[PDB]
Amino acid sequence: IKMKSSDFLESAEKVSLAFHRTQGLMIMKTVYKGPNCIEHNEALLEEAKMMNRLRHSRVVKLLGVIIEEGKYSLVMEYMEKGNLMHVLKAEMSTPLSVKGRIILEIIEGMAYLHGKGVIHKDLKPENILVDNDFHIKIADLGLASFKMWSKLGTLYYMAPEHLNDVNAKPTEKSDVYSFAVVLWAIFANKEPYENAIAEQQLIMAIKSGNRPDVDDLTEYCPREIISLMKLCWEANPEARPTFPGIEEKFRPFYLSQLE
Amino acid sequence: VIKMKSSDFLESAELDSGGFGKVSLAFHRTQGLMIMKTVYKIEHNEALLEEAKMMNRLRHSRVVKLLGVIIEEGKYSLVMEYMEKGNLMHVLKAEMSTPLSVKGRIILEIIEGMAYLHGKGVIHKDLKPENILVDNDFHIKIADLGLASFKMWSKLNNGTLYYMAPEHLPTEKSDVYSFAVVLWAIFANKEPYENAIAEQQLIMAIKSGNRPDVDDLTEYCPREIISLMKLCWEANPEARPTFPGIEEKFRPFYLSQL
Ligand SMILES: O=[N+]([O-])c1ccc2[nH]c(Cc3ccccc3)nc2c1
Ligand SMILES: O=[N+]([O-])c1ccc2[nH]c(Cc3ccccc3)nc2c1
Repeated sequence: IKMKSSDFLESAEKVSLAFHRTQGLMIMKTVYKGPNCIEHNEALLEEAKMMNRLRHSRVVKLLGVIIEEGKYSLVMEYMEKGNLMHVLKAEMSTPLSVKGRIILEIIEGMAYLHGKGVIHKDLKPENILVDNDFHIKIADLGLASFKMWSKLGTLYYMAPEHLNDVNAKPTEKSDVYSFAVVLWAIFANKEPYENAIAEQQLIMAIKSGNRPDVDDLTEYCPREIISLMKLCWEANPEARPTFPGIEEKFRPFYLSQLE
Repeated sequence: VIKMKSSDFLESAELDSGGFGKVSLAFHRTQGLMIMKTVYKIEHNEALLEEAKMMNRLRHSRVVKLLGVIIEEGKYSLVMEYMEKGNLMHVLKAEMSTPLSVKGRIILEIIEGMAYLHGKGVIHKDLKPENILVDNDFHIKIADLGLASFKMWSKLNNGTLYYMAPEHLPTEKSDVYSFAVVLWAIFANKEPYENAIAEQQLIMAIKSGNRPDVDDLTEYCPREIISLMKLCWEANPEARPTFPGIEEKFRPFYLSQL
C-alpha cells in the first residue's frame, strides 16, 4: 500500500490536491515535512495498515502512504463537493430526500465503524465528506484514532459526560450524541450555538442539559427526525440508542417517507 | 570563556523529539559527541549571552550542564552534553520492567535537581518527562530543552499542557504541580489524559479539578507516593508543598522502604 512523492504533481494548497501520475486525482495530507529524524516508522506503517482494514462505501479509504526521508503523507480518495458543512452553506438549499440519504449513509458508516470496534471521537460535519451527487463518506481528519500519526468548534459535538471529565473512556454512545448535533446542523444549514457569549458558559450550560435551538428547525424538518436527535442528545448515555438501533427504524422511514 | 564556533564541529544531525527533544546531535572536533540546540537561523546579544552564562552557572549532578554557545552571523545555538538513552518517557516505554527501587532513585534525583534550581532562583517553567534526560546507568538530569524558563532565549525561538499548573493554563509552586504529574507518568509508563480529544476540553477539565487517572497506576505505585502526587496537584498552590519540604520526607522514605 506504499507510494512515492515523485508520483504526484504540484497540487493546490498540508491538505493538497494530489494528481497522481497514472491513477489520477486524490487528496494528500502531508503530516510531517522536515529534517529526517523520525525513528518510529514501524508503528506508523502498522497503524496505516490498521486503518487500511477499514473498508466501506460510506467510509473514507486510505489509498496509500508515503514514508520517505523528509516527508510523511496519508493519501486518501478525493470527494468532489468537500465537507458537509460546506455543502449545506452552499447557495443552493438541498432537498429533504437528499438529506435523508446523507443521514442514512452516516448511520451505515458509523455502524460499520462500531462493528469494527472503532469509536469515532470527533464526529462532525467537517469529517463528513461529500461526492458529486451527494453521497457521503466519514473521515477522521484530526487522526484522533491514530496515536502515532498524531505524534507527528469540536466542543459543540462533544457529549456532556466527556466535558470536564477527560478520563472517561469513549463508548458507542459518545458519538451518538455527536450524531444528534450533526442532525440539527443538517436541517439548520449552519453550526449550532451561535448566540453564546462565553465558551465556558456554553460548556457548563451544555453539561446541565442545554441543546441547540429546535425552534429554528421545526419548519424544515419532519417530526420523526426531531425526536431522533433529542433521543440521541440525551444527557444520560444509556438513554441514547445504538447505531444499529437507529438504522433499524430510520431505514424503513427513509425508504417509505423520503424515497 | 564559554564561546564556540560552528567550525568547531564536523557534522550535525537532527534527533527525534519524541526521544531526545528538539535537538541535533553534533560532533566536536576535539571533544566528541555533544547535543546542539540551534534556536534560530545584534538585537538582544547582551541579554542572550548573559542568560547563557546564567545556565553555565547551573552545576549540579542532577542538572544539565551547558558546554558552550554559538553566536555568529545569523545563527544562535546552545551546546550541552550528550545523554544517550534520551528523555525519561522514551526510556520508560522501551524499558518494560523498570523496578520500584530505580523509579524511587529517579524521583529522589528529580527532587534533588529541582531544589537546587530553586536554590539558584531558577523556576522551571516547563517541567515534564521530555525534559528529564537519562544517562547510561539510569541517573537523571533536568533540562529545559524548550528554554521556557529563560526569558530571552525562549523569545528568540518564537507536551506542556499536561504538566502546566491550572493557574497558568510563575511561582515556586508552579513546577511542584508539574512534578506531581511526572510522578504519575513515572509509574504509569505513559503520558496522562490519553482519552482527551480536544485542547480546550482538556484546559477546562483540568481547571475544574480533573487529574490523571490513578486507577491506571494503583498496583505498581506505593501509597505514600500517591499521597505525594495528590498533595502536589492540589488546585490551591498554597496547599502544595515545597521541594525542600518534599526532599525531607522522601529521602528517608527512599532509604528505608525502596
Ligand atoms: O489523512 N487523513 O486525514 C485520513 C486518512 C485516511 C482516513 N481514513 C479515514 C476513515 C476513518 C478511520 C478511522 C476512524 C474514522 C474514520 N479517515 C481518514 C483520514
Ligand atoms: O540546549 N539546550 O536547550 C539547553 C542547554 C543547557 C541547558 N541547561 C538546562 C538546565 C535547566 C535550566 C532551566 C530550568 C531547568 C533546567 N537546560 C538546558 C537546555
